[PDB]
Amino acid sequence: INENVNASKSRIKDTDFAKETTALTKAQILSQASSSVLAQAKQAPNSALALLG
Amino acid sequence: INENVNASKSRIKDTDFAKETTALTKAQILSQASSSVLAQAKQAPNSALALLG
Repeated sequence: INENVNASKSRIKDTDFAKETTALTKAQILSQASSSVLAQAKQAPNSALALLG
Repeated sequence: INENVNASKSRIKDTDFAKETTALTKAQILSQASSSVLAQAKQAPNSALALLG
């Protein structure tokens, strides 16, 4: 019973490194990508002023 | 009667060394097999960590 309890006390509490790491990598790429979009968004006001000296 | 009751007081109490030895041997391979499986199941967590840097 105790062994099956320990098996039961996993995938409910104990994480799996397979899907956890991939979700982490997707999250890291998401943060890196979105932060790069910030850089391309800072220049929009610059063009919004360049037309008038 | 004493000779006969001594025969009756054997295979009731006295063990035959033939089948007892084989049962002892079978247990020895059983323990050795499980201990080797122990060392083999030790790295099951290790493989999970191997997929992350």
